[PDB]
Amino acid sequence: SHMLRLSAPGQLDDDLCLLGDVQVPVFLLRLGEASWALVEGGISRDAELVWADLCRWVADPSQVHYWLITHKHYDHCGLLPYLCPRLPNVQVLASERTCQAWKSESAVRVVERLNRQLLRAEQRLPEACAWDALPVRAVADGEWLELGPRHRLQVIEAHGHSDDHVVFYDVRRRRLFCGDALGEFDEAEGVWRPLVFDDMEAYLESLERLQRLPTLLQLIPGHGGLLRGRLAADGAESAYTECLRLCRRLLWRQSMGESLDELSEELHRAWGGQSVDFLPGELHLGSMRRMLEILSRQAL
Ligand SMILES: [Fe+3]
Ligand SMILES: [Fe+3]
Repeated sequence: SHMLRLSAPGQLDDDLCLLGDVQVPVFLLRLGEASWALVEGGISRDAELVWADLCRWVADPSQVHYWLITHKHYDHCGLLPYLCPRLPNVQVLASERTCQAWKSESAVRVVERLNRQLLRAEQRLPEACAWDALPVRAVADGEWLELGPRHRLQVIEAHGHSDDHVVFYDVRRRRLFCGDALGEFDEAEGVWRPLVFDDMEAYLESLERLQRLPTLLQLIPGHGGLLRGRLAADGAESAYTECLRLCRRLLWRQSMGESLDELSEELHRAWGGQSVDFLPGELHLGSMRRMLEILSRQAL
């Protein structure tokens, strides 16, 4: 494995564990002797796995006080209706737009449909809270979340991947939970693959701002584990570069008269393997096409 990427379940740092699968992780923060937080909301089918793992570390689940959520995509909030009823004291901390999504019928539909496609035959989901009944507190750009005596995290708006996306920055630890704002980390090659699914200008602007943070030591995206060393320090910059690279490739191909499909198909070939276990059906190819449409409009 690579020393700069921690990619195994369990303890990551003195205060930090990875619950569930490294591909769609839930992070556990130990806030004090009787207090914990979760970060990232996973996929619904992982409810019993994540619960099992949580209970190995947390003897009394009424001590889980906060659950921080980066964005509204199905793979970042799918666990909430299934595990919140088991976490009686939890407060879900999410952006205003992310909270709005959970009050939208159309929105909830897509999330439930995409999550149901990842169930296996033999599983029953736990009994769920209604999405509009989740124990939420909306949080604002720039807000400091005083989670515990040695855990103070700043909310930072990071739109572009989605129109609601935020990141959470722990400056004590130079630790950034960046969701999908940097893209998908390529485990084979050590580079970012852009995930521009809403707005390219916003995505790049977000990265520009994140580059201005004090140097990072730990960078924790939505998928793939914890990145450290140079990967953390250079991540926002590298992510920006890889986005420009993709834009340039797209223009090269379109200038030869190719349809957006030729590159979508190539990108689905080159990149779709890593996420096959949590992107159902045709979603990766369609996501590629979406992203290329966005880039094409905002830069052809
Ligand atoms: Fe996403
Ligand atoms: Fe994601």
